[PDB]
Amino acid sequence: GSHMWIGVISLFPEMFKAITEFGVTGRAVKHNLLKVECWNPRDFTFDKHKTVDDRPYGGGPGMLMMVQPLRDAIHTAKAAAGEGAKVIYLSPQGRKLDQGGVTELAQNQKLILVCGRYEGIDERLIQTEIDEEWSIGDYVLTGGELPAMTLIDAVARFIPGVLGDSFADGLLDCPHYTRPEVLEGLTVPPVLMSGHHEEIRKWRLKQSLQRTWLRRPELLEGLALTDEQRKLLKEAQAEHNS
Amino acid sequence: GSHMWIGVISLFPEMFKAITEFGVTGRAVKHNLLKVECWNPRDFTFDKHKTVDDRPYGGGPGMLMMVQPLRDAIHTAKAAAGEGAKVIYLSPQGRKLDQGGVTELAQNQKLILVCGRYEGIDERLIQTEIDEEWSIGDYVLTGGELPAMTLIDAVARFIPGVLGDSFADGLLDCPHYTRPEVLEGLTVPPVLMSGHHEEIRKWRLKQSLQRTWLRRPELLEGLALTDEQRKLLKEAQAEHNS
Ligand SMILES: NC(=O)c1ccc(NCc2cccc(O)c2)nc1
Ligand SMILES: NC(=O)c1ccc(NCc2cccc(O)c2)nc1
Repeated sequence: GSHMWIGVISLFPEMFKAITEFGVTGRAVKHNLLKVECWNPRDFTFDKHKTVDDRPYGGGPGMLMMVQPLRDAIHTAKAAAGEGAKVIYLSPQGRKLDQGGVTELAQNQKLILVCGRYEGIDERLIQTEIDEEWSIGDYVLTGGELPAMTLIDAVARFIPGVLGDSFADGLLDCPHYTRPEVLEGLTVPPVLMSGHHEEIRKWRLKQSLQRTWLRRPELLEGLALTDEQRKLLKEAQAEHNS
Repeated sequence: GSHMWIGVISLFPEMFKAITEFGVTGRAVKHNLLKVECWNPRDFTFDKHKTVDDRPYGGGPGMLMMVQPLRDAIHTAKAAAGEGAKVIYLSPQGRKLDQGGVTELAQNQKLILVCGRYEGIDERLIQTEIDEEWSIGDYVLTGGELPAMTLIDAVARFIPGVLGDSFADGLLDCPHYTRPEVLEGLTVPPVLMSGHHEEIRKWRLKQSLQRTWLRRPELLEGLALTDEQRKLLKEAQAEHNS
C-alpha cells in the first residue's frame, strides 16, 4: 500500500534484526509493509583485512569511517533504490527528531539511512552524498545504528496496516489503568468505571493537559488550544491551586 | 571496575542482542564491564496462552501491559539487583534525555529498565515500582526496547575501559576529514595538513562554535563561553557576515 522501503548502510547489519524480527515492526516486514535492506561497507573493501576505518587529517585520538568502502556502499544502495530516495545521515549534529519530523520523514516512500561509527564520516561525503542530517536527541552513542532503528520504528507506525496519539494533538498522554481495581491500596478513578464515554473522554483530555502543563509546560506554549482544551486546562490549574 | 549492571524487563529480550553481541557495547559485555540481564513478563504468566496484555478501564482502542506478570518480573529483577538499583521507565511522558542526563544516569552502578509495549503500563505501577521516568526524545515508538538500548549505549560510553567529546563542552562537533586529499573536487582544509597542533585545535574549536551557532543557537545561550571561545565565535560570525 503505502509500502516503505528503507536502505541501510551499516557495519553491523545484524543489529537491525531487533526491528525486522520482532514485534509490530517485525510483522510489518513479514507482511511486506516495510522493507529494510542493508549494505555493509565491509563488503566493499578490497584489502586483505577488510579495513573500514581511517585516520583523520589533522590528528586526534579518534578514527573516521574510511571513505571508499562507505561511498561505494552508499552508491550501491542508491542504485537499488532507484529514483526519489532521500539519503539521511544520523548524527548528533543533525536536525533534532520530534514527532512532527517523523511525520515529515514518513511521507517518503524510500529512505536510505547511513549509520556512522567511530567519529563519523568525512564532511565531504555529507556534502556530496547526504540529503538530510538528523539527530534522535542530544546525546552521543557508539554508532548510528540505534538512531536509524529508532527512526525506522517511529516512521513505520505511520504506514497504513502496521498498527492494529494524544501526542498527535501535541500533549503528553493521560494515565491509564487496567486490572485489578485496587493495586497496593491505589484505586482506579471512578469515572473510568462509569461507562460514561463523554465524561471519560473529557477526564482523559484534562489529565493530558494537566500532565503536559506540569511536566513539559513549553510544549503547551507551542499549541493553539481548542476552546474545550482551554477550559479543562483552566480547571486542572485551579484544582492544582486548590 | 566501574562495572555497570543493567536489568531489563522486556517482552522481547532478544532485541537486546543488538547491543550485547556487537560493536563497542558487545565488547563491554564480553569483558564484563557491562552486564545486561533480561526478564520477560511472559515467563511470569500462569494462563495457558501466556497473556501479557490487558484492557484499559474506561475503554479505548489500545491495550496495556498486564499488571501481574509485569509486576512479578520487576520484583524478580529488583531481588537480583540487591540494594541501590534505580528503576527507570522509558516513555514519551518522561524526563527528556540529553547528555547531561546520561552523565547523571551513568553514576548508577545498577539500573533496572522497564520496557513498555502497547499503550504502556498501569499508572499505579509507575507510582509503586518506578523511581524515574525518562524519554529519549519527543516521538512515539512501538515499544520501550529501543529507548532502553539507546540509554544503555549512551551510559556505557562513560564506563572506564569501554571506549578505546566536543559535546562534553556543550558544542556540536567540528567537520572531520580523512583520505583522499581531494574528493569530488573538494579539498581538505590546508590547516589540517599543516601539522600545527595549536592552529588545528583552534580551527576545530572555531568550527564547532560556528556550527553550533548556525544549527543550534539555543545550545549556545546555555553556555558560559571561555575567553578563547568568545573570541573564535566572534571571528566566525564576522567571517559569516563577510
Ligand atoms: N544523537 C544521534 O542521533 C546520534 C547519532 C549517531 C551517534 N553516533 C555515531 C556517530 C555519528 C556521527 C558522528 C559521531 O561522533 C558519532 N550517536 C548519536
Ligand atoms: N520517546 C520514548 O522514550 C519512548 C518510550 C517508549 C515508547 N513506546 C512504548 C510506550 C511506553 C509508554 C507509553 C506508550 O504510549 C508507549 N516510545 C517512545
